[PDB]
Amino acid sequence: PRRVLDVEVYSSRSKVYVAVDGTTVLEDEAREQGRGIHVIVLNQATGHVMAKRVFDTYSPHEDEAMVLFLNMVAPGRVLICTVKDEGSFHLKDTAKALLRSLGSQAGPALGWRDTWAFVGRKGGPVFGEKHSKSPALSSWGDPVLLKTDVPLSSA
Ligand SMILES: CC(=O)N[C@H]1[C@@H](Oc2ccc([N+](=O)[O-])cc2)O[C@H](CO)[C@@H](O)[C@@H]1O
Repeated sequence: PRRVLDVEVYSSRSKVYVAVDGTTVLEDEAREQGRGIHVIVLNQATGHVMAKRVFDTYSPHEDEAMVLFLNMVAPGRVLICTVKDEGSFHLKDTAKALLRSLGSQAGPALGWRDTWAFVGRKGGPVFGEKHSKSPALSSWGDPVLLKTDVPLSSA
């Protein structure tokens, strides 16, 4: 609304979405597309979407692309991450260390078919995070819907 953004972030086996101030900026419910970690970067004064990516970190090399991308994001941006299906198999140590450095608690621990939603300032702090661990190899984490108020910059 004013000096705040209302952000909603959904992570699940079959669907991700992100809404900012009641507007859907990401929605992917397609079968067999969009696996991995979805990353949205917002301008920290307006909430406008600066970048939207998906890294299929179930597959090799995509976490390296994610690291290169995230390292170019400015510290003040709002960073949103959400998993569709599976984002951990090839989320390797450099990517996990990068998520840890953002203050993410669940990202560095992401496991097989876990669901994960994250909203934070690139240079810290984290504003909201949710995580559900998959209970079995044949299962997924529970869908998570994170609703977070994000402060906006001004002056
Ligand atoms: C057909 C299917 O259901 N494929 C799915 C399966 O792929 C695999 C393939 C092999 C193994 N295995 O035997 O270790 C596990 C998951 O899981 C992936 C991660 O959730 C999905 O992206 C694929 O869409």
